[PDB]
Amino acid sequence: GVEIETISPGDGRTFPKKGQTCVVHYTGMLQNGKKFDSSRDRNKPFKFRIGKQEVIKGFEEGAAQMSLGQRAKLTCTPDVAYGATGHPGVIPPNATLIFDVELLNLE
Repeated sequence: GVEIETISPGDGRTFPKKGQTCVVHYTGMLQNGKKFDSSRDRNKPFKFRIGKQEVIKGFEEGAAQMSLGQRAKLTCTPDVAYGATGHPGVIPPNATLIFDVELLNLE
């Protein structure tokens, strides 16, 4: 369950398609916990394409429901990212994921 909470401004018409590489200033956040990831610190804003299962499934479907300039707020259920496995040392199992995501794409 991907539940978008959008900070408004953008265009609402430039939508990502298959095989299009998009650039995201994402920000990881744990519910009732601290940060666990940030693309703003490295200043390397994570060039990735659409449709190759590189990212987790909760992060993947949230980007297709956005547009250029927009600023959503992901809330990932544990079943789509790590809730059975748990990323060892960084993401414990049965974890609810929060992401501040800005979509500033190209292509």
